[PDB]
Amino acid sequence: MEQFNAFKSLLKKHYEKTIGFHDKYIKDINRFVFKNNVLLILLENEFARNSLNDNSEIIHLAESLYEGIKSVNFVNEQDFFFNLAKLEENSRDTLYQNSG
Repeated sequence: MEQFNAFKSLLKKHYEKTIGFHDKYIKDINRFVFKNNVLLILLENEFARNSLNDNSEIIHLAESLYEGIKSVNFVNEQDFFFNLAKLEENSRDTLYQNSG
């Protein structure tokens, strides 16, 4: 819900000047997930990924929306896929209700 808007908008303040970069790759993706103290985000561009991982620390800000992020990383559509593929046969086996 507001989460993405919270963590993401947080970046804005950070990259409130690195426009060109945005208009470059980060543009407007749509593949990112959280569910292991870690966060993964789509990023095939070799360069964009080079620099980003060379010195980014997306935790330096994302450590406000959550208790305390552990880290952040970006990869390619294929690699990223391997991250969610890890899950075996089981998955959302949890069964709750908005009225416990």
